[PDB]
Amino acid sequence: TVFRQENVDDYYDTGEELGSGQFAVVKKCREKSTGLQYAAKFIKKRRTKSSRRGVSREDIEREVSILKEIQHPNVITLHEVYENKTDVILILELVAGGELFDFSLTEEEATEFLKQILNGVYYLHSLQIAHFDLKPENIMLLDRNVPKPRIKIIDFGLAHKIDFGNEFKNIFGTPEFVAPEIVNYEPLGLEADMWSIGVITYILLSGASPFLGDTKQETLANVSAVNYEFEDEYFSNTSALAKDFIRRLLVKDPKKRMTIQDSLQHPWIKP
Ligand SMILES: Oc1cc(O)cc(/C=C/c2ccc(O)cc2O)c1
Repeated sequence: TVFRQENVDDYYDTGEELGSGQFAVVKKCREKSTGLQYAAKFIKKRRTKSSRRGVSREDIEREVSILKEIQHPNVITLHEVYENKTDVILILELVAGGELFDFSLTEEEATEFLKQILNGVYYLHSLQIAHFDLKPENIMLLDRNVPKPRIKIIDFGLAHKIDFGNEFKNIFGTPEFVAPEIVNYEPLGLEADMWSIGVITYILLSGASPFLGDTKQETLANVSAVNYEFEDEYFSNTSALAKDFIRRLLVKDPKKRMTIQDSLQHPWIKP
């Protein structure tokens, strides 16, 4: 699939940089024709078949195809796609409130964010989309100054359609947040996202990462072994029902882990 090959600078003006990654940079931008503001994600293309730098066109097209499907208040939306010899440029919804990461919470404040995350993931999983990269860095806010901000899931760079219940691909996500099946290179499905939500919930309530070791290999080994516990110093005033929610997500066997529908019916969440 080919994208718009006119010069993006003829239609948008860029401004403040919003984020920077290994093969992508995100810049605030403004469309000349409407004055409306967006985020332009510039993704570096691979320049040869066998190269390791840049993103393969297969991976870019999968991300764009997934982004084109989604329209939900808790997920970022795609406006337009451009390309040139060097980059594919996604013109994405502007989410300006910064990361949930940059932003310890009470259980009401945690659940207010968490319910929005669960609503967004329920939408994705309903469409058989696994995100595969859920972490606080990929949960942004629309306005960080209100008492209960509205969140958007970003970064569909690892997302995959799961039309056979599982996919057999390697997912190089962030060690602190990936499920054991990712660590062990096993078939992957929607369940991996539910583990990541469990990690996110643990951090939201305590300010501490449940599996984090001193090195990446330590973290991965801890994930695979389900080596975590609720430290009383951090959880002494957290309800047992909040701990129950986390415990039913941080489960090694994906078949025994709570699904997104289970998580919405769990007594800590269900109104
Ligand atoms: O408005 C903003 C601000 C910001 O810091 C990041 C983004 C989007 C990042 C992003 C979204 C979708 C995707 O497939 C990949 C991405 O990197 C949007």
